[PDB]
Amino acid sequence: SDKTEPRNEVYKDKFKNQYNSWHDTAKSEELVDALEQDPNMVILWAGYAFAKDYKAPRGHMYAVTDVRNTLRTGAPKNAEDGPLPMACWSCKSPDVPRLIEEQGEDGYFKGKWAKGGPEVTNTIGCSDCHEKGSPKLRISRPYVDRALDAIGTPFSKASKQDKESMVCAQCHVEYYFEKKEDKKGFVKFPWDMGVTVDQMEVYYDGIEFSDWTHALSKTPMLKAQHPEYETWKMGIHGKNNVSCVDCHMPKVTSPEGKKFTDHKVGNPFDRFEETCATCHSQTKEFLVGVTNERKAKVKEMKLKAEEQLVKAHFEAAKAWELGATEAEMKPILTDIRHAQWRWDLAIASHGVAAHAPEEALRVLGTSVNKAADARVKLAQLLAKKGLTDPVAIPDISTKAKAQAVLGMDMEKMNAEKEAFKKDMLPKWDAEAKKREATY
Amino acid sequence: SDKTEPRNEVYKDKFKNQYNSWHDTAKSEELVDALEQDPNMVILWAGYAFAKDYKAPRGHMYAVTDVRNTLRTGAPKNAEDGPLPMACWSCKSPDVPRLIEEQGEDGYFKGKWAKGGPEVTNTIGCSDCHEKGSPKLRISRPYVDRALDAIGTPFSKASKQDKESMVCAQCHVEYYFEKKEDKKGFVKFPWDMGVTVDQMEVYYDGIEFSDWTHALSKTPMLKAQHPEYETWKMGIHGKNNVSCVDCHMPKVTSPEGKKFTDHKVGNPFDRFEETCATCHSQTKEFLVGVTNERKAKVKEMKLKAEEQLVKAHFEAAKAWELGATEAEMKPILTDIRHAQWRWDLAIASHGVAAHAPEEALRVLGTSVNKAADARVKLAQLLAKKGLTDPVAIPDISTKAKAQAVLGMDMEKMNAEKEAFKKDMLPKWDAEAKKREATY
Ligand code: HEC
Ligand code: HEC
Ligand code: HEC
Ligand code: HEC
Ligand code: HEC
Ligand code: HEC
Ligand code: HEC
Ligand code: HEC
Ligand code: HEC
Ligand code: HEC
Ligand SMILES: [Ca+2]
Ligand SMILES: [Ca+2]
Repeated sequence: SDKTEPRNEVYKDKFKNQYNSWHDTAKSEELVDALEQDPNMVILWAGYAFAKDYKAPRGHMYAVTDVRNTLRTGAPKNAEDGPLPMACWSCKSPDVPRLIEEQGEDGYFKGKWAKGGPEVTNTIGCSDCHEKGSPKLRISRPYVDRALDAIGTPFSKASKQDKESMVCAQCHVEYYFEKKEDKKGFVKFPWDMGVTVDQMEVYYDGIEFSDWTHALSKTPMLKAQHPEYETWKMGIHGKNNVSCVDCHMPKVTSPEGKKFTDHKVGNPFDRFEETCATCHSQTKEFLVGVTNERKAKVKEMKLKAEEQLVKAHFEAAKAWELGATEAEMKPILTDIRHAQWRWDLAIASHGVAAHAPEEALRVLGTSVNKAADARVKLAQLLAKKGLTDPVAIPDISTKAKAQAVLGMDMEKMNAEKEAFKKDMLPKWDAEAKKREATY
Repeated sequence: SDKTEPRNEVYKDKFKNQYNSWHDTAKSEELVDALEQDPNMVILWAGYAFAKDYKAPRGHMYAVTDVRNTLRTGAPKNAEDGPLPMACWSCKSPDVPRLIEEQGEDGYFKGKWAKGGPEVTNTIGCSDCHEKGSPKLRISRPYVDRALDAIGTPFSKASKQDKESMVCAQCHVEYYFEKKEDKKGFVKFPWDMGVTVDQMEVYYDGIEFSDWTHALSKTPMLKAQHPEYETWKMGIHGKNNVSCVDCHMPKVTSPEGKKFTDHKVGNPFDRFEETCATCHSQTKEFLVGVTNERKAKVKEMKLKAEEQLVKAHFEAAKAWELGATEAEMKPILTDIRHAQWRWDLAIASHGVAAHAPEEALRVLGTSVNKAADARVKLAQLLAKKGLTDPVAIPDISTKAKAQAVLGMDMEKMNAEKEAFKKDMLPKWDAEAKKREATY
């Protein structure tokens, strides 16, 4: 393109060190089946693509295999097969700013996932955060800019230290999918109101948005996704503009002598003597062991906010199954909507504990003061509908008992996924070999 | 007798720095009626001491003025009288070690409150932290050094920072008088498990202790009384050995030029240098935004905890009035005791917004999660009992409107105290100067 290059090896030389640390984002390769880890989420996302494959994020060289080989996109056969629209790339490849340059936005967006599938082939790449070649940094998706001009802080008109955290937040944020036909599958950041879990919840609620309808309690359920920049602005780090780069891209020196920026983006503790060493008088073993303590006072309340949530869908699933009305089930599924939305947001980023854990726990607190306002109103209605006992909760100890409790054909899913893994995928990588070897 | 000195005023001249600062705790008379400002404590401390009178904690020259006055203490007619016992003078004056060091603890706590009326007069001061004349921090109390010996850190160990925060730890702690016949009336701190909210729970339980049986929900209630050390131990500076002295007793520089520790104990922002300045490099008002944002996240979740509890107490007098057996209301009532305990600890130290906020929020979170399990249990139960429309809560909007909901004659509580504040108090102040003549 005029503006965007996606072939990531053109810069292996002429940016020698900065390239090979960007390859060290293949130094973190581990499927973390967080559906087998916390099988109480199979049951809370009861009726979404998440009941099928949630994983902790791994390296940055895997953004393209993973967005393919996750059970959340199935075995498509045609260029509209597959449930999820195109825009499920967006945050995986410089083959996204490339194709927003070449067809406006709309030409990228409208269309199912696999249609543009043989066109995204590079992993997360250089011209994503940077200009073409140039050492400068750009925003290479136009919604991200449109989204800043809603919170207050335009890219070019905001300090270098501001920008340090930005280009991290073209991707790592929370997003819906614009339901109008003129925006048929755009990405868009729900900031507009603000970014407290309270301000977002009030936004979506104006536009009665639903990512799905809870296939257990029939609640208009919201799905929080990677709220990184959005929680980072609440932690006393980001209260003083500790950049996203200041920790996850630590400006190191070469064996030889000159300073670059390490482009491996892993755990800032792999480069402690380099990241959080530089702004502190502490030791590691002290600071790491204190982050592993926050990483568990967030863990415990994450669970005793789910146990009231499972115990509520089923305390609502019964409420349906005695025939309650819409009129009756209104302000219950209002509460369950909110109570689970707060639970998702507070811990939909795997580092709210590191980044802003004070706000983690207040959110998780109001995700229970709501679930309460539900399970009270769900048992008072189970009374005036003739139940006075409490509802049972079947064996959801494994992922495979909780997945199978939903009548899911998790076999026909796996069957076709590693079928299409070894059937279409050879083509997408080959048909793109064709064109993208001609520049 | 030898090691104490009740008049800290006898050293006014060898230390005018250490005494004219010490004396400025009296430049602090903001008395806020924390029941005029939350009628939902009234209901939560229903049938207990602080149903009558809770106040702000003002400066130290008032503790023997405040504890002579807080309607909790009541109106003894002689000194075989009084609602409360000895161990209330424990933390309110220097006359206190002068009593254990004349006869021992047996001889102290075995008594009524107004038994030792005109024996404790001089308000808080020197020999409560010091060796008579010596500018050194001894532990004036013995129940302290026995609890400190039960957490593995007696006073001898104590790197000079540990020490520093231990002499605040004799009075700024969570305490219970003991019930058992042989250690009867003695103060005891519940650290045997111990320091944390969860660790004082296993203790206060396994041993079957109960500050009072609630008058609405007929719960065996628990009081949580101003724990600073324990919350402070969990806060970030706690984990960095940043003694209570740094923030509240900075080293203010003399008018002559000396550099003496400030003995006016109060605010770290009525001294933003010497305090926060020696560590954190931001403006006085940036670091004041935080501790207030952090203060009113707790205020939101604290109130959204009393939110449930106040309901669940009335949700329990009905289920009693609708006639329940003891055997029904059993686990429902232990949850209540577990809710309004974790809540009360989370928010008893008039500034845990500042010390560990993250821990008050997790603790405040567990409260609402534990009140939540109770109300469903109360919901199903009141349902089998002919109640299905939700339990109604009456106007409890002011102190004096909620105080008169629990039936309380504040005139025959104010009248009996406007005589005790007029008669039997300059009658103690009389024999004060008499017993203080023999010095
Ligand atoms: C040693 C363990 C401490 C004791 C005992 C107390 N604190 Fe603190 N302190 C600090 C701040 C920033 C505040 C904010 C005051 C407010 O806005 O309410 C406080 C306040 C208190 C209070 C309440 C104040 C009042 O009643 O007006 C009490 C009872 C109290 N402190 C006791 C700062 C710090 C600090 C700096 C890191 C430390 C180590 C402590 N406080 C520790 C103690
Ligand atoms: C810019 C807003 C970012 C982004 C996009 C991320 N961070 Fe952080 N983070 C820091 C530390 C010490 C951890 C602990 C890691 C662990 O315990 O495993 C994290 C956590 C993350 C993760 C999860 C790691 C993983 O493998 O998933 C991610 C994806 C992440 N962060 C992205 C340190 C900091 C930090 C200091 C508190 C700041 C500021 C940032 N990171 C900023 C960002
Ligand atoms: C930018 C706004 C993104 C869009 C649009 C989509 N994803 Fe993403 N993805 C993004 C981030 C910041 C991360 C890592 C953080 C995390 O908490 O996971 C990911 C990761 C994934 C993964 C791997 C983990 C997993 O869930 O298995 C998958 C499979 C994935 N993303 C799929 C996916 C789909 C189906 C999308 C369309 C809804 C999609 N992503 C959009 C950033 C962004
Ligand atoms: C987004 C996740 C990035 C990817 C992928 C790559 N880089 Fe990058 N790089 C990124 C940022 C936000 C910065 C900070 C620059 C600054 O000083 O503000 C950098 C650093 C650079 C620079 C300039 C400064 C430096 O430290 O070297 C250049 C010229 C650079 N990186 C080049 C580069 C190339 C060629 C990459 C593909 C191999 C690459 N980076 C990966 C963000 C991201
Ligand atoms: C869109 C191209 C992204 C941009 C720009 C940034 N990140 Fe991201 N990241 C993205 C995805 C889709 C994933 C999923 C990983 C997977 O394969 O499932 C990730 C992952 C991370 C991780 C985890 C890395 C690890 O070793 O586990 C981190 C720490 C991370 N991302 C941080 C991060 C930072 C700090 C960024 C600004 C430089 C950044 N990312 C940009 C997508 C995208
Ligand atoms: C300079 C750019 C910093 C780096 C690198 C890290 N932190 Fe930090 N931290 C910084 C500031 C300005 C503050 C505010 C306190 C102050 O002294 O002004 C902090 C505060 C913390 C906290 C407490 C609050 C929280 O968000 O949990 C922690 C736990 C903390 N810092 C830890 C930490 C660690 C382990 C780091 C390396 C990964 C780290 N910080 C980086 C500035 C900077
Ligand atoms: C028991 C003898 C105490 C010891 C030891 C310390 N304090 Fe105290 N403090 C005590 C009482 C009974 C009160 C309230 C008095 C009243 O009239 O209501 C206080 C008050 C404070 C305050 C608030 C003072 C103000 O100006 O508002 C603070 C900030 C405080 N206490 C802190 C503190 C510290 C850090 C101590 C150890 C150095 C300490 N106190 C000792 C009782 C006792
Ligand atoms: C030392 C372990 C104490 C004992 C025993 C008692 N209290 Fe005290 N009190 C103490 C502190 C550290 C504070 C400040 C925190 C707060 O919540 O205010 C207080 C506060 C008071 C006050 C001021 C207003 C009020 O809280 O009602 C009074 C009047 C008071 N305390 C009196 C009092 C009584 C009657 C006690 C026996 C039940 C008692 N205190 C116990 C420290 C300690
Ligand atoms: C506990 C609440 C205290 C009471 C009561 C009094 N002071 Fe104190 N003293 C206190 C602290 C925290 C320290 C710090 C020791 C250090 O190393 O900094 C001290 C020390 C002193 C000193 C030493 C001089 C100095 O370094 O400031 C003196 C002369 C002293 N204390 C005298 C003193 C007097 C006369 C008091 C009654 C008017 C008094 N102290 C009360 C804490 C406490
Ligand atoms: C040196 C003795 C300190 C004084 C005086 C104060 N603080 Fe502190 N602070 C100190 C340390 C060693 C740390 C750990 C992280 C770091 O590397 O600096 C902190 C951290 C904070 C935090 C964040 C965590 C929290 O408990 O909320 C805040 C908000 C903070 N510091 C502010 C603060 C204020 C307002 C102070 C005056 C009362 C203050 N600190 C005193 C060290 C020291
Ligand atoms: Ca969304
Ligand atoms: Ca108690």
